[PDB]
Amino acid sequence: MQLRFARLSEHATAPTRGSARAAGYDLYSAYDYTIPPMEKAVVKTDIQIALPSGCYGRVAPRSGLAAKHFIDVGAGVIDEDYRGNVGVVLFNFGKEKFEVKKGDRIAQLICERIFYPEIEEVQAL
Amino acid sequence: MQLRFARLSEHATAPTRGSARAAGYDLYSAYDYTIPPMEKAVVKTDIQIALPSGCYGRVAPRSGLAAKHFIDVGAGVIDEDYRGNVGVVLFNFGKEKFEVKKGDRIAQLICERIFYPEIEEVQAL
Amino acid sequence: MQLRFARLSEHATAPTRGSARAAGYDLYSAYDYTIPPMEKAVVKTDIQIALPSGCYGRVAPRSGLAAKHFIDVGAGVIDEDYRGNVGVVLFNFGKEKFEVKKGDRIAQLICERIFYPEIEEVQAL
Ligand SMILES: CC(C)(CCCOCn1ccc(=O)[nH]c1=O)NS(=O)(=O)c1ccccc1
Ligand SMILES: CC(C)(CCCOCn1ccc(=O)[nH]c1=O)NS(=O)(=O)c1ccccc1
Ligand SMILES: CC(C)(CCCOCn1ccc(=O)[nH]c1=O)NS(=O)(=O)c1ccccc1
Ligand SMILES: [Mg+2]
Ligand SMILES: [Mg+2]
Ligand SMILES: [Mg+2]
Ligand SMILES: [Mg+2]
Ligand SMILES: [Mg+2]
Ligand SMILES: [Mg+2]
Repeated sequence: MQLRFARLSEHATAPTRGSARAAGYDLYSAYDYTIPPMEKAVVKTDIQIALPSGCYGRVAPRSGLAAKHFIDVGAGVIDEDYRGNVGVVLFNFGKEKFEVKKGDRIAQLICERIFYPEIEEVQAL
Repeated sequence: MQLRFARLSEHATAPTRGSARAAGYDLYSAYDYTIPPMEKAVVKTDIQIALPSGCYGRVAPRSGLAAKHFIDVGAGVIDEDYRGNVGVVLFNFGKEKFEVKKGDRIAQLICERIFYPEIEEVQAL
Repeated sequence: MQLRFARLSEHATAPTRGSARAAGYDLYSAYDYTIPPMEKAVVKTDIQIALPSGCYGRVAPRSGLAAKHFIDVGAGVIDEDYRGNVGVVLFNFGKEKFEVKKGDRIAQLICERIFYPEIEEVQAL
């Protein structure tokens, strides 16, 4: 039932959630990145996570980066069994480069509840 | 279990959902906006919402605006305890300006079920 | 319940999920498409789906197409009662054209659990 994580390097920061009813934990960059205009980057967090059973982890955008700096998050579907280093794919749609520094919050991680259905083909629904 | 909302000005339109089984309620703009090509705008609904317990409110794209006009929704994670004016971050990736008129539907609001886990750091998963 | 689907033409490919704990089933293009830089396309799968009760179907990005080729998915909210041809709205934000060949996996379908709340207006929350 808890979200567990481990730091893969000392550059990682433990994810935080200030409000008890916020949808997501903050994810912090482990490194500095410069993302030119209309360009993408995979920002490494250097953490691995073990999500609660019954959800996947969605890497979702922070609201202020989106509205103020035209930053979006691509990809974003972390499967329940993924134990690698969590990467945030950021898209910079703004006309200026966007700087990430180590320790900056750059996305949030949401435990999205889903079904894992078996699939069946039929002739017509 | 219901979704409650209040109008913050008389320009607001109550969200609607025509089908009992549609994923989202329609969100309507409270104002006119002109969003140039490759630009973004924060479109105010002038409503506040109180989402049902156990979900967050995802502001998600309308399907036709995306396929027909290349409009996408940025940000989009409204925490369950957010009581301010609901804003829709629209991105216009088309080659022509996109007009929003007051009263237009410009996104949909989905009650996405999530866990709110506690977090635990371990040395290694 | 299960996810049922039917092929609407012989060009469709049954969706697949390699891992038991992957969040989504891969969706396959039924046709070739060439998506120029900064353009979008509606890629038809020629399948119809019947999603389990209690979810909508989100068309979500494949992680590799996003990080390696700057491909994103627009629209993406398939209501639980939709019985038409599933279309994937791909956005190519890359500097080079992106080729979809028939039979290529171009998105994933996630059964995102949601509430279907009734709506109530109040004077102020
Ligand atoms: C094996 C792949 C496809 C996925 C590896 C990461 O899988 C987990 N995962 C999935 C989505 C995501 O956004 N972040 C993340 O950490 N490699 S990659 O294309 O280079 C890529 C790296 C980081 C983030 C997204 C994609
Ligand atoms: C305090 C902030 C970060 C968020 C205030 C709104 O938070 C609730 N919220 C969150 C996501 C969203 O898409 N819409 C919304 O109404 N301010 S802002 O950057 O200007 C911004 C306003 C509207 C939408 C997105 C961002
Ligand atoms: C009636 C419409 C609005 C929606 C018809 C498809 O509704 C189901 N649906 C919804 C979201 C989605 O991404 N794919 C999909 O198949 N027509 S359309 O704008 O041309 C469009 C077609 C395919 C995908 C997105 C949009
Ligand atoms: Mg170092
Ligand atoms: Mg700023
Ligand atoms: Mg997006
Ligand atoms: Mg139109
Ligand atoms: Mg969800
Ligand atoms: Mg490739």
